[PDB]
Amino acid sequence: IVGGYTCGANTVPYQVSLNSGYHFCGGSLINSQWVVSAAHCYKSGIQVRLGEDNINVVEGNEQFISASKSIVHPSYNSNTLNNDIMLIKLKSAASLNSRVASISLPTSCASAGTQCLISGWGNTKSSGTSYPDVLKCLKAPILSDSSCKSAYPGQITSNMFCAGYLEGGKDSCQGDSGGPVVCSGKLQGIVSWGSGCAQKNKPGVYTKVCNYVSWIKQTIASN
Ligand SMILES: [Ca+2]
Repeated sequence: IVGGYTCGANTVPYQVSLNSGYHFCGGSLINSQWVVSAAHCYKSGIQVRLGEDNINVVEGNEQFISASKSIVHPSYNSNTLNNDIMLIKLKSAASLNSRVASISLPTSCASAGTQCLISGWGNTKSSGTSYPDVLKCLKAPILSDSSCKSAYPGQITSNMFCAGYLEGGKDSCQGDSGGPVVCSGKLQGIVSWGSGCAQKNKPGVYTKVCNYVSWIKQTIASN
């Protein structure tokens, strides 16, 4: 997250870190057994880390649970990032508590102009590289479809939305991928892509989670 703030330990209790020997992507806990992340975060051999603040210090509220299964969306296209969503099943259910908690899936799609909370352990620099150890947060508004398509002509599908600031300076970034965009208390987006981070006229692009609720629900009813 570039231009964000330190969230505060365990104030984003649905945020997970996906670990394959190192943090590589975020995700969102949607119930005690399942995480939503980005399909482009797929790796074999994923451990889900819940209850994290500093991902490099065991502070005492973590749960580390291996994935048993990952399910990339059936229509994921890694070239365009259309349908950039994945489900990860935990080997064992998380113990839900004040620090480890699920986020609701949406009923309705979020509205342009809504300010959402985006969070992660990704890079904090637009030019260059610095990865934080503690979780960072950003409030960013959803942009209109027309503005999103202007920013990325021929690239935006109906399964994506933009959020952020066209002046630059505030955005998600590498290593935030797969993490949550929460709007009105529901998971509305997944950190997916963008041109660089926090560059002028190049806002973040997010997987539109409200288009996937029926897939998510049928898949978790079946696995
Ligand atoms: Ca930790």
